[PDB]
Amino acid sequence: AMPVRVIVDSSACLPTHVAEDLDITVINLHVMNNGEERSTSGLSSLELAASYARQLERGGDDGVLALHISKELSSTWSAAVTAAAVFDDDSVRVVDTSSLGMAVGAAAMAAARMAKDGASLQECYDIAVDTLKRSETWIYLHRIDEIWKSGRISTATAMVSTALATRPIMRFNGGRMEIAAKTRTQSKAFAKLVELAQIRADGEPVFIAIGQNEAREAAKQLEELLRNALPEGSSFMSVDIDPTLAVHSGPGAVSVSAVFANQA
Ligand SMILES: CCCCCCCCCCCCCCCC(=O)O
Repeated sequence: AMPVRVIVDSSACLPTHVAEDLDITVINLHVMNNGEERSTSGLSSLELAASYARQLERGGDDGVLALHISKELSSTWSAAVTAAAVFDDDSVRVVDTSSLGMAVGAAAMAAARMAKDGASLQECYDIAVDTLKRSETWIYLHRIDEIWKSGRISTATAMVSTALATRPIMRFNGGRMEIAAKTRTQSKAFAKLVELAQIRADGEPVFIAIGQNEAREAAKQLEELLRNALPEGSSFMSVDIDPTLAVHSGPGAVSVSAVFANQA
């Protein structure tokens, strides 16, 4: 048997050389630059059928695990489930992530490593699900213009962009996007983020991926802050926020994807 093959989309934010080293297939989400405005698009079921069949062929049909952006942020999952039903029962297993970014990238790396040791599809599936259940995703927005126009803030969350404050920490819970702090300076926002991750760590080492979009310096300052505050033996990785997501986060955005010892 050939190892199970792992596929994510670009929203997972895996660095290119990591995806390459671990043989994780990356499919890019769409950015349309037409006229002045940028917009984005999920993956169609047709592109996923092609992408999955190609990984099945390559892995001698011993299984594909697919990990895509949350079904509440994108039509991708819905396309993935349609493409997966085109193959024999359980050739393609679609993880229902309720997440995006390196919480998903992390689940994919754990699944790829297990696949490498000959783990079955079900077993790679379980590792991926367990990594996600123990993750959190926070985002610092340096401005709220692009998040507001994205359609991913429910009106229950904020009826008017004013309700977001000016530099909030956002968090994903149950797939959906929430305000974790109505902060107004980067300093206060970072301090609060560090606070939340620290509580959530609960004295145990954490794995952390810090994402940035045009915020290289800021992401460095935040990492430094998190190093001092998080339990000893925590590890830190840097990633670039997928340009598809950067369309909706705006410039200056910094994300923290964390995997913890325990459940929430
Ligand atoms: C931890 C990752 C960084 C956070 C990125 C900012 C918030 C992104 C909001 C969702 C946009 C999803 C666009 C996906 C493509 C699409 O379906 O059109």
